[PDB]
Amino acid sequence: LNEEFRPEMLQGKKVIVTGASKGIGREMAYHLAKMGAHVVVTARSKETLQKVVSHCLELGAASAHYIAGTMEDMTFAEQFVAQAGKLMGGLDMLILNHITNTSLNLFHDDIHHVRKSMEVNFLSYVVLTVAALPMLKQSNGSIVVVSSLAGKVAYPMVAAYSASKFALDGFFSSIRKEYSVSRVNVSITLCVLGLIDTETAMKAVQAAPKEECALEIIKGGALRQEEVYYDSSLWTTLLIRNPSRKILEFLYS
Amino acid sequence: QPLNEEFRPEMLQGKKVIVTGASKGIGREMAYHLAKMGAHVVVTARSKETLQKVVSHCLELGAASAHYIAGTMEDMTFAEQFVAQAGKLMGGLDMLILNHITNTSLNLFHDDIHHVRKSMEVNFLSYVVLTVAALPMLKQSNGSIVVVSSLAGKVAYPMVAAYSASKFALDGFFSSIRKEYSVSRVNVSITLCVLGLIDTETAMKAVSMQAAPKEECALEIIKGGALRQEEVYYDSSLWTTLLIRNPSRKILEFLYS
Amino acid sequence: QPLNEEFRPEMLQGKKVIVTGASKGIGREMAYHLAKMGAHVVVTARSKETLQKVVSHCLELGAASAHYIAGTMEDMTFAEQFVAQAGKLMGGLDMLILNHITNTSLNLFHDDIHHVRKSMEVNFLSYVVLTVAALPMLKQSNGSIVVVSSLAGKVAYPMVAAYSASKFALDGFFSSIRKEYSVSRVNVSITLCVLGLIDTETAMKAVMQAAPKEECALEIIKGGALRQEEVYYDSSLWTTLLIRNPSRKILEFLYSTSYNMDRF
Amino acid sequence: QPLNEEFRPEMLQGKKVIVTGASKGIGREMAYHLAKMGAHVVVTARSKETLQKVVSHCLELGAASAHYIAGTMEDMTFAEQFVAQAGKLMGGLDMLILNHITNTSLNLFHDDIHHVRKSMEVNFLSYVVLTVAALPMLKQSNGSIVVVSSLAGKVAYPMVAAYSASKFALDGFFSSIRKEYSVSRVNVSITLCVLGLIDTETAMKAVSGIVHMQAAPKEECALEIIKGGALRQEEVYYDSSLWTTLLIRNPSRKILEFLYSTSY
Ligand SMILES: NC(=O)c1ccc[n+]([C@@H]2O[C@H](COP(=O)([O-])OP(=O)(O)OC[C@H]3O[C@@H](n4cnc5c(N)ncnc54)[C@H](OP(=O)(O)O)[C@@H]3O)[C@@H](O)[C@H]2O)c1
Ligand SMILES: NC(=O)c1ccc[n+]([C@@H]2O[C@H](COP(=O)([O-])OP(=O)(O)OC[C@H]3O[C@@H](n4cnc5c(N)ncnc54)[C@H](OP(=O)(O)O)[C@@H]3O)[C@@H](O)[C@H]2O)c1
Ligand SMILES: NC(=O)c1ccc[n+]([C@@H]2O[C@H](COP(=O)([O-])OP(=O)(O)OC[C@H]3O[C@@H](n4cnc5c(N)ncnc54)[C@H](OP(=O)(O)O)[C@@H]3O)[C@@H](O)[C@H]2O)c1
Ligand SMILES: NC(=O)c1ccc[n+]([C@@H]2O[C@H](COP(=O)([O-])OP(=O)(O)OC[C@H]3O[C@@H](n4cnc5c(N)ncnc54)[C@H](OP(=O)(O)O)[C@@H]3O)[C@@H](O)[C@H]2O)c1
Ligand SMILES: CC(C)n1c(-c2ccc(OC(F)(F)F)cc2)nnc1C1(c2ccc(F)cc2)CC1
Ligand SMILES: CC(C)n1c(-c2ccc(OC(F)(F)F)cc2)nnc1C1(c2ccc(F)cc2)CC1
Ligand SMILES: CC(C)n1c(-c2ccc(OC(F)(F)F)cc2)nnc1C1(c2ccc(F)cc2)CC1
Ligand SMILES: CC(C)n1c(-c2ccc(OC(F)(F)F)cc2)nnc1C1(c2ccc(F)cc2)CC1
Repeated sequence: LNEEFRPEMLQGKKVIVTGASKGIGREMAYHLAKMGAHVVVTARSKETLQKVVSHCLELGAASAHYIAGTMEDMTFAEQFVAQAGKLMGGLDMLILNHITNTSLNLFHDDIHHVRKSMEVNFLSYVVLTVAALPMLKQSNGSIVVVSSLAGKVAYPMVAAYSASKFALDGFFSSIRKEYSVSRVNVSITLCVLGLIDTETAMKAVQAAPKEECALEIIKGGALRQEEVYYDSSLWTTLLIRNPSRKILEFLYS
Repeated sequence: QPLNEEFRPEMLQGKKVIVTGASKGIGREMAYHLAKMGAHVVVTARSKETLQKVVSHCLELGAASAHYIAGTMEDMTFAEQFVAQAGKLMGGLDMLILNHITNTSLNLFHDDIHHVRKSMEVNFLSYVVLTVAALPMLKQSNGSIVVVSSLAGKVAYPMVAAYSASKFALDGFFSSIRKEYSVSRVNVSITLCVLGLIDTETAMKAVSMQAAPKEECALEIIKGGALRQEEVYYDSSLWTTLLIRNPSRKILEFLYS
Repeated sequence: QPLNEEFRPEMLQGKKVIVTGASKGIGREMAYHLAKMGAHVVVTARSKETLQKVVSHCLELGAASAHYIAGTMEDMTFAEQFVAQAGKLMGGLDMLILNHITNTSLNLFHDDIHHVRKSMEVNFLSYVVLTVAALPMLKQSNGSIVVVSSLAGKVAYPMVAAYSASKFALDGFFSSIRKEYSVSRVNVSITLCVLGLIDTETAMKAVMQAAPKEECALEIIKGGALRQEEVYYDSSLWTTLLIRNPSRKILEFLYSTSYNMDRF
Repeated sequence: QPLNEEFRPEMLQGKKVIVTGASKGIGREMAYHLAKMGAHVVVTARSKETLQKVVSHCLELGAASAHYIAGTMEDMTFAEQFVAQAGKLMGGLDMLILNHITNTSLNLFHDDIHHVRKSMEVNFLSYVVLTVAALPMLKQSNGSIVVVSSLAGKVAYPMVAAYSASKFALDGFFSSIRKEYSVSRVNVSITLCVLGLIDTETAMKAVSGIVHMQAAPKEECALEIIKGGALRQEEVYYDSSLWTTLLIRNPSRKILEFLYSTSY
């Protein structure tokens, strides 16, 4: 779009946010709440989710519902979309944000962490996406994929994490192109985040604030942007872009 | 850093070397080369018939030793054991050349989670099991790991999303450890190879542009692996190859580090 | 700070404008496009004969006005006096287009230092002199300066050392002041035009896949019209994509903070 | 193509090296280093008094030989005689270090066309004259030309427009002669040095209170330059900030030159 962002773009939209119990996903739920969308939030914490929702109503959500689950269950994820699109009567925006817990750790031989990472952080995203597609095609809707610097560049202590984040990129970019000719009109937004000041991130480890981070993710999705960047450093963000890649893609088109 | 000297076919003398996806296409030609350098190879794949026909031609091209195992890298259990049996069969390891990948066709993605899944299993996880399983031998031998990849593992392209994802995943993975090794003084070479269109039998079947030949490619893979190079590009197009590098990134990494 | 909406031929109507080396090639074309949009126009070059034709034909196409002043930009006194006189004739200036260059052939460089100096004098120095003479009137109309350059003014190419040197100089000097005008809040914009091969009798008589001079010109004009920092034009979308330098914009705007200009 | 293999100080022992603007800053430091390595040296600049101190220290320090010849590079005759004289004093030449610049100061540009002419004369054209005069010797020793430039000679920057024009000017000129040497098969390396703020007296004098970036150490600066020369590299990047030094090279350019290279 040629636009500038304004809060009202979300008013009355039917939004899904995953990994919505804490951290950025919640912040996003709240932002959407403030902007009066319909929101369905998911994560494992039944009792925390209910509270996020109540808060969403007080903020002025078109409506807010929760479905508790774990994205390790591919079945749960197919059915979550089904159910969620029932509570809202459709879907404008799918925000894929959840991750499985990991640690800063040297990879010796922790294979089961790699596999899990790949299922939670990447496969569930494909599944949610697949289930969310006919309705997003309905609303000429949007898919938002939360990633990180570590999905663009190498870092140590997070091989499993990066593998999966790098994977989102490969798969959704390629999918983006696909839609960019089947003239399927769903946007796909890949968010690349630097350190954000989330409880989990801070207790695991300069940090950018989560509140503004969430909104920047929502802005990028509403503006149908291809990629969103966000980091405590401006130095950081300018650089994350990759010109050499754009040319190559267009060259090979 | 890529051990500073121009290539030499001798580097591959008595070097104990596995090649996966070594039954046909590029995988085969990588083996052949290694043989004509007097290295001990162990090739794997499925078709044991065609794999027999591969070990043979190896020896009579001067391979120190050439054995084979036949299995499916869908089988993580299998792969883990293939690396032991192989290390027992050669009494060591200097080069691990992961190169196999499941079968895919050119297609719009739309519904096939099965495929996305199979691909992440055989293209990516398998490679991570072999590696883990090869780590002790490689640690003693101060050797090399080579991961084959593609243009589609660096840039976006339609019709092959399952694929690109698996390949994008390797980079993210192996570059991540590469650096872990660096801050562990761990002495293992990690080499990722970016290959544009290569003329292989199976690859050419379902593309019906510019085809770079299998020969120089496998050669190229090895050079890089021995040469201890971080990555190795190779497309039929010089024009592309130097921007298909990614200076943008080399910075930030080295920057944050 | 480029524009906030796209280009209409009417933006030049009754705009006062100078075109240099407008006695042929891209220059002559810029002039025609301009008359054809009803701008006032002063064109210059050494040859009075040919300039006469440019001027007449220019009236034929709807030029608010059209006149010339013949001279060599080898002469800074001319350069200086030429702008005043053209400024007087029109009652102002909205856009300056620096486009002339000295004659040049393809040769390996050996010892001809005279050619290097003249290249710098005519291609680069004069442009500066003209800018100096024109800025007061340009400040007045918030107009634009357009500097016509070449790929060989961003990348290295044999057979054109002197030529290339001067074009490099142009980018160097004018990019610097552009940023300079930025923070002294001068509202004159500067557009630098990076051109591949264009099919001008001279270019062609000299030298590969020429883009048409006719279009080049309009774009040049459009570029300056739309107050863009750079215009690229070449008969190869491919090249025009390889032309930009992201790194450079990056560190320009990184180091964009290492200074305060208040002693001024 | 830089010499595949790594630098050793002895690469310079016995080598006949001219260094210009070698009475202060980087230039002095270059003389010194070369002195340590046992090189023959001929420095030059305007103030002979200070040039004498340098010549002393180089001799004490171990030069195989060391002179100065004083003079202003405003005078092309001199620049040209110099080389002849320096060649005379060493029986040939292996490396030419082009380094001097005219005194200049952080200022907005206004109407100082002279400053702009002097800069092109001193920081650019003299380099060319000196080079022309050396080529014939350098040819004989398969020697090297070393040109000292700035980041202001790769990216725009305000307050240094005349300076910047002339440094840009060097890039376009020496980068095009560089190619020319490849094709004509001339074997003299040409090394362009792209520096950030170096901690020289003058420099520090000049940017203090107006600019606040990190100055790199002039001693190390000096040696990077010689190795770059000795290794026959095309560019030497040197800044305190290893960020900077990394995104400074332009690969689009290397590409574009390559395209239009082997495909004329
Ligand atoms: N924080 C940063 O510095 C940073 C940097 C770059 C990228 N990111 C991206 O930001 C996103 C979340 O960031 P964050 O830092 O805010 O993380 P976070 O606060 O810890 O929250 C992750 C969310 O996922 C839910 N979750 C965890 N395991 C799950 C599972 N198995 N199934 C379903 N839901 C699960 C968690 O809730 P439950 O435990 O209740 O299930 C939580 O709501 C991630 O995609 C991450 O990659 C963050
Ligand atoms: N060809 C190209 O243009 C191209 C381009 C970019 C990247 N690459 C990379 O080049 C590498 C080799 O590609 P290629 O074109 O040479 O492929 P190929 O000729 O079709 O060979 C695939 C190999 O993998 C083996 N394989 C197939 N399924 C397997 C399984 N389930 N478990 C274990 N091994 C299996 C095959 O042997 P069996 O079927 O008998 O088991 C065969 O040896 C691939 O990693 C690809 O990523 C190729
Ligand atoms: N055409 C290309 O392939 C190409 C490529 C890249 C950049 N460009 C740029 O585009 C611009 C125009 O090029 P062009 O091809 O149109 O050139 P052109 O047709 O030969 O025009 C040169 C103009 O400058 C004038 N001129 C020559 N010497 C002069 C002097 N000493 N003092 C004042 N004016 C003088 C000429 O008229 P008189 O001789 O009668 O005075 C003529 O009008 C130049 O800046 C060039 O660098 C062109
Ligand atoms: N230092 C930095 O922050 C920095 C940054 C980027 C690039 N550079 C480049 O590094 C090189 C050396 O810089 P620097 O900082 O060392 O400067 P500097 O200390 O001021 O060196 C100037 C030298 O040039 C000589 N010189 C001045 N005018 C001359 C003239 N008209 N004719 C002949 N020689 C003349 C000076 O001696 P006399 O006056 O007695 O002749 C002195 O030897 C320059 O090319 C500069 O562009 C420096
Ligand atoms: C390490 C952390 C800051 N990070 C990042 C991240 C990775 C690399 C970064 O810098 C660079 F890319 F340059 F390495 C910056 C942020 N992405 N997700 C994360 C999080 C994380 C990842 C893994 C982990 F074990 C603990 C936390 C989610 C916080
Ligand atoms: C599609 C093909 C050319 N390709 C590629 C590839 C190379 C360059 C490409 O261009 C671009 F750079 F844009 F990605 C795209 C894909 N990488 N592996 C492949 C192969 C392939 C992958 C998937 C498939 F279904 C059929 C073939 C392995 C031959
Ligand atoms: C040499 C010619 C092609 N050229 C160019 C030019 C443009 C792009 C070029 O390619 C590359 F990008 F590689 F520099 C090379 C030269 N710019 N002005 C010119 C002209 C020219 C300059 C010098 C000369 F001797 C003869 C003609 C002005 C016509
Ligand atoms: C301005 C200064 C830092 N500088 C530079 C320079 C280096 C990096 C710069 O940063 C960037 F280019 F990125 F803006 C800018 C200018 N190059 N030569 C210089 C010097 C200089 C040039 C001109 C002047 F007026 C005063 C000092 C020789 C010291």
